[PDB]
Amino acid sequence: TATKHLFVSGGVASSLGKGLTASSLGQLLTARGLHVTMQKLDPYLNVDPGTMNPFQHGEVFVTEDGAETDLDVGHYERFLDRNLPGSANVTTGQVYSTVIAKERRGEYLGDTVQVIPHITDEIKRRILAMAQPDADGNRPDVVITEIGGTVGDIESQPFLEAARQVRHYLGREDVFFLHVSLVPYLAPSGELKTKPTQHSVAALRSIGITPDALILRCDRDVPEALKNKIALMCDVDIDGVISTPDAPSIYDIPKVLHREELDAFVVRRLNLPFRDVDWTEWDDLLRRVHEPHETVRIALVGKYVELSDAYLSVAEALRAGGFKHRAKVEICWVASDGCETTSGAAAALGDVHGVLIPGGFGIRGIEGKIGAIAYARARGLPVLGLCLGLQCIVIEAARSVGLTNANSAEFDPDTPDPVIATMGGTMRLGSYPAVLEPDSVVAQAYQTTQVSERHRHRYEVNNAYRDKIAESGLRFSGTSPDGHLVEFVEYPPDRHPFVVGTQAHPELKSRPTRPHPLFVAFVGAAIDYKAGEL
Amino acid sequence: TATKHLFVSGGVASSLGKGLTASSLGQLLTARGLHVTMQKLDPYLNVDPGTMNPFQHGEVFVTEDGAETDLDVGHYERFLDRNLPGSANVTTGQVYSTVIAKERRGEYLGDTVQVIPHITDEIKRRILAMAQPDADGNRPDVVITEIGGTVGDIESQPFLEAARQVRHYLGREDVFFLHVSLVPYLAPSGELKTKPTQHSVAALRSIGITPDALILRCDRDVPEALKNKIALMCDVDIDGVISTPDAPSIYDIPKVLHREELDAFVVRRLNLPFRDVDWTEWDDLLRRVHEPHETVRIALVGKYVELSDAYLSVAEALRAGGFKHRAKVEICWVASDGCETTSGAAAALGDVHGVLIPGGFGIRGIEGKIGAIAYARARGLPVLGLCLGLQCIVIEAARSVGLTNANSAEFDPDTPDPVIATMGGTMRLGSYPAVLEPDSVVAQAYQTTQVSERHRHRYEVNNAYRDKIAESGLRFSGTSPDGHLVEFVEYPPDRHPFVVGTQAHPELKSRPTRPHPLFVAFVGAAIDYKAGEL
Amino acid sequence: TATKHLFVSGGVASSLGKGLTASSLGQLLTARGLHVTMQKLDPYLNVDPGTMNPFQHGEVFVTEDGAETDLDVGHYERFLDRNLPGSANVTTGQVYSTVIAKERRGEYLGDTVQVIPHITDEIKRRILAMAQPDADGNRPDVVITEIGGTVGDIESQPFLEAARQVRHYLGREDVFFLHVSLVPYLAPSGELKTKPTQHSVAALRSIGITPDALILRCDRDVPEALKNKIALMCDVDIDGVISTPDAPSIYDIPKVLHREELDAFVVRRLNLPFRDVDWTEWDDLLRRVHEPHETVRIALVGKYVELSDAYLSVAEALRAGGFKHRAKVEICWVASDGCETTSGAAAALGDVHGVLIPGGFGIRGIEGKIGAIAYARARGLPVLGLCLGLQCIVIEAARSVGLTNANSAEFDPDTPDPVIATMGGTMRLGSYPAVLEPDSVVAQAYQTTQVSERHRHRYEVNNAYRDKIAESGLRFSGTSPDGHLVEFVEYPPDRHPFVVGTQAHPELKSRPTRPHPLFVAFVGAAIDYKAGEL
Ligand SMILES: Nc1ncnc2c1ncn2[C@@H]1O[C@H](COP(=O)(O)OP(=O)(O)CP(=O)(O)O)[C@@H](O)[C@H]1O
Ligand SMILES: Nc1ncnc2c1ncn2[C@@H]1O[C@H](COP(=O)(O)OP(=O)(O)CP(=O)(O)O)[C@@H](O)[C@H]1O
Ligand SMILES: Nc1ncnc2c1ncn2[C@@H]1O[C@H](COP(=O)(O)OP(=O)(O)CP(=O)(O)O)[C@@H](O)[C@H]1O
Ligand SMILES: O=c1ccn([C@@H]2O[C@H](COP(=O)(O)OP(=O)(O)OP(=O)(O)O)[C@@H](O)[C@H]2O)c(=O)[nH]1
Ligand SMILES: O=c1ccn([C@@H]2O[C@H](COP(=O)(O)OP(=O)(O)OP(=O)(O)O)[C@@H](O)[C@H]2O)c(=O)[nH]1
Ligand SMILES: O=c1ccn([C@@H]2O[C@H](COP(=O)(O)OP(=O)(O)OP(=O)(O)O)[C@@H](O)[C@H]2O)c(=O)[nH]1
Ligand SMILES: *CC(=O)CC[C@H](N)C(=O)O
Ligand SMILES: *CC(=O)CC[C@H](N)C(=O)O
Ligand SMILES: *CC(=O)CC[C@H](N)C(=O)O
Ligand SMILES: [Mg+2]
Ligand SMILES: [Mg+2]
Ligand SMILES: [Mg+2]
Repeated sequence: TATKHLFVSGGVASSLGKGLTASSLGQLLTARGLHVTMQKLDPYLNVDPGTMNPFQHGEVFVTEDGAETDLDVGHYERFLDRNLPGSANVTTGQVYSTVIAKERRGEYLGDTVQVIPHITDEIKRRILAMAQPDADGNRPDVVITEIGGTVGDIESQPFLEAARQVRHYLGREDVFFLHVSLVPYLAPSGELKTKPTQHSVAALRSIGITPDALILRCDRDVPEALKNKIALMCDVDIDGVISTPDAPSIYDIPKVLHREELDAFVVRRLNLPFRDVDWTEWDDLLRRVHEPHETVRIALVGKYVELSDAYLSVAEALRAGGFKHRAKVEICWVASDGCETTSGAAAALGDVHGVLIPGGFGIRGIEGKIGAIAYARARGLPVLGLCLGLQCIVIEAARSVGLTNANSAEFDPDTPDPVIATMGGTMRLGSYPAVLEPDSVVAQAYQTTQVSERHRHRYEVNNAYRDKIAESGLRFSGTSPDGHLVEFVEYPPDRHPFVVGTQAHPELKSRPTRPHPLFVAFVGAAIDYKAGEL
Repeated sequence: TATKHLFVSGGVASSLGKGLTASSLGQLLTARGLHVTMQKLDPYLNVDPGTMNPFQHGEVFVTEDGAETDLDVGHYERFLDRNLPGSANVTTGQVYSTVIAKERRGEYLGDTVQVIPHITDEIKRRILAMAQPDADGNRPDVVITEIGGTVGDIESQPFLEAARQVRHYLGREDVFFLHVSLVPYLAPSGELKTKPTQHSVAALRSIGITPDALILRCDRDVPEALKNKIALMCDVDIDGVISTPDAPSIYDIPKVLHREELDAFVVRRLNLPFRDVDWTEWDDLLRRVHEPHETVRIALVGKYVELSDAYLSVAEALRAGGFKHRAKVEICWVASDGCETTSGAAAALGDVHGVLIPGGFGIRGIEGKIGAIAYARARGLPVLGLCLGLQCIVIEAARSVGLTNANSAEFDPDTPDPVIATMGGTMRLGSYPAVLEPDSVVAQAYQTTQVSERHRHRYEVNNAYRDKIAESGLRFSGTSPDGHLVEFVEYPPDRHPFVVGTQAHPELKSRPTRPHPLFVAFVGAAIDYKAGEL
Repeated sequence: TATKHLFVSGGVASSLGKGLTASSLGQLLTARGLHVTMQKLDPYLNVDPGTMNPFQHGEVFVTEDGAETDLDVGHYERFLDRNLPGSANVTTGQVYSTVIAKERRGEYLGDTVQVIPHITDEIKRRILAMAQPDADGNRPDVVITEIGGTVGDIESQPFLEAARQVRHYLGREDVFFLHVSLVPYLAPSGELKTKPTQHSVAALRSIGITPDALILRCDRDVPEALKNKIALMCDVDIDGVISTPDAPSIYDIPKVLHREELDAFVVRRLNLPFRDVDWTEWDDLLRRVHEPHETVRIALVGKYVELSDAYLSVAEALRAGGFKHRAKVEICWVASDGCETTSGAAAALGDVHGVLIPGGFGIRGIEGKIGAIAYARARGLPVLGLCLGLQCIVIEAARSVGLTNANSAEFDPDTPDPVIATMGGTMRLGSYPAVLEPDSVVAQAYQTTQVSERHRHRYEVNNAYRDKIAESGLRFSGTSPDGHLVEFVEYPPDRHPFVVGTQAHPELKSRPTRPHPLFVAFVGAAIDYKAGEL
């Protein structure tokens, strides 16, 4: 049948969890054998999130095709176990620059270029593009489009109008509206309130959209009497009124939605091929999530100590590495600035079982990350470095063999030894192939000598320093196919059981149901270190 | 005191006449000795109206500084008798491209770039820029900002939010909101309806704006009982409820607003220096408008026969030329396509007293305009050619002396004689100086040999053909100061009493209270032709 | 099938003609063989319109069962040719007093009595009651419910909410929403505007109602391009976008709606039994409306004659009387106060062909109505008196025979001769039987001696004065079955060709397709007077 469009909107307030609810619905539909693709509409004017501070706004996700996207695409890829195109993230910035650029070229042939229909046609074009056959030739069954911003706000109006037009042009049989609302609890009276959902749905209806179902985000179960009140006042089928209480883990959200039979309601309402959910893969994940056999502590040596969306894909990849070993990864958020000195690094990393040095696109404090690697090497702690992490492993190795002032030309342009430098240079974005040295730590982890990983960097290992850096025992165990670019570094296992660096972001290809081989090997080495210390 | 901001919004429906009401208020405040400047906020995405078809969307106005703007700037200049900057026209296209370009350069330093505050800050910046001292050093007393689009529509939301923020930041003492509404008449019941104004004001209030006054656009006088109902339901001072019935001429609108004492209400509400209106100049204009001593028929040989906004400044300049002679100019709208043949041109121009060949930026049908000039020359009819008009006078002169296939390379790239060609070339926009031949028709009209006029063209008279074209008797009576570019052409008065062409758009510098010298001389020649035919 | 509910709402402004559009649709569906009943929901607090000044708010219609209702019930009866129950008019006043009375008796059993659901349940009950089998045992096919007030106003909110709940409970298959909007014309630009319809439909959608069709009230045909714009922006089937221009006569509206195929769209959308319209009866009416063979002038001697709805059923009955004779009745609206003196009555009634003295519930000036009858008797003008009219005929007869101070005790309680008096008394409402004198003017008009007419009065002919009044020649040609109450009066044809009075309101039983026998005889006598004057 025709590709179906399922729009996810939000009401009352932001940060209710629309993205994770949409992803969980995507997981449930995928588990029913449906081909699901997902898309995020971001009402911000940044053409891409590359200009945003990730320490304030969250990580930048990078797709296989090299697009810098909102972190939500990461949630979609993790719940669908699918590579999404750069088209899966639409911003107001992209839409307006595209339309204005076409206007300047005279492509609208003398027309007054307007929000309606020219801006809404562009958004609609980007929504409908998701229903085109992919590279393998497959057309999706369902396109889940998450509409960023809140209903009733100015910024979301062109997106919501485009979604209303998609419904008008494709008909009610091919389009479904899911609206996420808040049911707050008032502690003095002890009651849940439906009034915000009532008003939010009236604002949604006022812009021409009739919700087919409602996600009632709450800190508790929404009683049947409240669901009945909402069904009546909002004119939503009672089977489409979904009590969605805060879940203990993000992996529990599909079970919350399935208990309320939201996915079965969606399949019936869109007249999609029906098949029962195959719970094999997700039940296996939930056993690894809720029933670990051991705990392991990993230091994430980033900008700060607060649990951060700036390292979301890294944190998820670490946990997934744990799941593979039926282990619980406890992340010790360590501020890199505190690891600069040997006593500072000892106080911060003395009780961990592994040290992860993550990526740091646009950051400035590097001496703390180098300090953490120097401590971990001496302590015998496993190390996994990602992009900036590999660069810090390379800088620390060069300094350990006499190049005292070795650095990246990015962080010290006046360094006499730029062991990390541009090839200014070439920004490497998206998937790049690498060839691994057979029997190396990285080749043993991947169980192959030919791999591909996603990149986001313009600084590379300076090849003029390979022989000098190798004096530390560090091996260039992975390179580009022509051998010019260093892609992976590692110490021999007889010197350090696990010290590995990668120029790429393997965390982006990690899934909770498909852990990344490097994170599996890293967590495995951390479990080994813990057992050796007992 | 502080520069005041007066915002003009529209409700119920578009095309009510907001621009002319704002201009008329601008005239009334100017006549009270206040320094008034005006600005139009256009919600369209066209960075400038240059890509719009003027035959569908109206003429492009060109300012002294060379900006291509909405025709509304023309209304402002005509009612204020002032040159306005390119900043007097803000479009959504300009705002979004400026903000997106700053975002791409990293000027927002890691911020999420949003409609609020980044888009609204840019609009607010453009509104507040109008309050800066001009080139002569003068700061305006009042900035009248017309908000395009209708209240309740999506496209106007960022502009209205910016205006609300201007009020918030400057205070109620420095900001005034004027809302234009429709009071429709229902013929079966014979009654006027206030309900649309009631609902429009509630929509305006819902976005945070309280109107200080209301323009009640109607086909009849709004009775006191209806004004009282509106004052009460909309909470507007009865002195700010303005009955604005459709006026016989646009020049009558200041008298309609003054009778209702809107300008006195505005001056008192904004605590502006009070002075009575000096009616000397406007009463003089109204006597020329309503009490002409003679009538004269002028053919406007444009694309079509319907009264058009595509030639608004030309039509206004023709009427102003008439006012100077205490004459009524009757415009005979003649489709150029019908003047290609000698019999067609005779049928179309046989009963007129003058022929105006207007500008035609982006048009295709030129043979009809050349045909009209050939007929007018043989008939002894006065001719005034503007931009394309001069080019058509030059082409017709070249063909009359044997260059049968003479043309502009714009309309016939394969012409063996490109008498009009690029210097591709250089687009000339805005004010350019010209030096006139003393005792020429053009120098006698201007009463000076040094002039400046506004341009909008890239094709010029090909200097290689000057000697050949002059064989017709045509004189290059005006040039650029270095003598390289032809700016004016004319025939000797002994051959044709008035056949003049200009590369510029003198109509743009015309005002109803200050007619342009070329239009005064042209209409004067048309009055002479009429009298000679009696 | 199930009884269908068709709701008629209004937007933009009041007095657009919702009632006549609904009635015309009722006529079209009746002509397709459907059993249609109609109901008006009035948002005013008057329990019945009896306390309203009819000279400000329009006539009070009286049903067979004696309910005093809004004049709209009259339009319904005239277009359906059916007697409607008192239940066909619901007011806010009725609903709130019913619910408050139930609350005071404890019928809500400890509940908080609320607008939702208690007021809306009462309105819904009154809407659904219209679908119950009538006295003959027949259940209607369609109930057309007109919702008074304008969408977006406070007063209509409970009615609109009840209609939304009827849709929710019965489903989309049994409920249809028709929304009436205004398409205004802007004379300076010459354009029709769709913006008010766009905004009105968004307000209707915001309160939970999706219109199935739109009535576009306009002073001209709405072009296809504007209908296409509305279909797209309002998301209404193009087949349901109805151009409804101002019609020359109210009886032309069914043809306007049929041309746009609204009735066929309604029948298909509600899955009603389909049958073609039988145009026999209505085409016959339209020939009498548009092709009269003669014109006749009738004075309507009302207390206050603005040309208002205060005498709507009288004016319609006069026209229907004309139709029967293939004549056009021109109503000369005459203020009764000007007919008090014989010279005043001569100036006012000198050029008419008949004099109608209508009912005057709540009036104070009766001397002018008596003066008009005295003039008409002397002039030989036909007279038809309704309720107060009969009473004035009786008072004038008594005074013409020497009872100089004869009057009604209603207008002069101190009269020594109350020829009109109570039995205080008994208010007679609705249908009452009368027995007519065989071979009397009234029996010859009705062509029967047994009739029934609707009443609205408490004053009667004082039987103690029958012998004295009869001295004038006046006959008591119609009485109650027991002979106690005077129902009809007339002069013998050998004294006056046509001077008739009735205590009732025969105009209420008049239909354009079924003229009332008294109005047929009256207009016939007026045609005779005109012919005798030539
Ligand atoms: N059902 C649920 N229970 C608990 N936490 C939840 C949740 N749904 C979402 N979250 C939390 O919300 C966080 C942010 O993701 P979310 O889905 O809320 O984005 P969003 O759509 O509301 C905002 P934006 O569009 O700016 O990205 C997740 O990291 C997760 O921890
Ligand atoms: N009071 C009035 N009486 C008669 N005509 C009037 C009028 N006010 C305006 N008009 C007419 O309206 C025409 C268009 O100018 P107007 O002021 O209506 O623009 P606007 O602000 O409504 C639309 P936009 O923003 O797209 O330019 C004028 O050419 C004039 O003839
Ligand atoms: N198509 C049409 N052509 C001409 N006149 C029309 C018309 N439709 C309605 N009218 C006129 O409009 C007036 C108001 O009609 P109507 O009673 O139906 O309006 P309404 O329903 O808005 C008032 P209420 O609020 O009292 O119910 C009447 O004088 C009627 O004759
Ligand atoms: O009327 C409005 C208000 C706000 N916005 C948009 O809201 C966006 C901010 O998105 P948020 O959801 O964070 O709103 P908030 O900060 O105002 O309130 P909190 O829930 O965070 O406490 C901004 O990007 C702005 O464009 C509108 O579009 N319209
Ligand atoms: O909800 C809406 C509808 C329309 N619009 C905006 O209205 C603009 C069109 O401006 P108009 O005033 O011409 O509206 P219209 O054509 O829809 O109706 P008419 O009055 O002309 O009959 C378009 O440029 C669009 O962006 C909104 O911003 N929001
Ligand atoms: O927002 C509002 C305004 C008014 N009303 C209600 O409107 C009713 C008056 O109804 P009208 O339609 O007569 O309004 P109006 O007189 O103000 O304007 P026009 O006729 O000129 O169009 C009153 O009974 C009042 O309660 C609302 O319910 N809500
Ligand atoms: C990828 C990473 O962690 C840092 C990127 C840095 N700016 C670069 O190496 O180019
Ligand atoms: C100015 C005018 O009328 C036409 C401009 C034309 N395109 C040109 O000469 O460049
Ligand atoms: C019936 C009428 O209109 C006036 C008569 C008066 N109210 C009465 O007889 O009670
Ligand atoms: Mg999200
Ligand atoms: Mg304007
Ligand atoms: Mg009605």
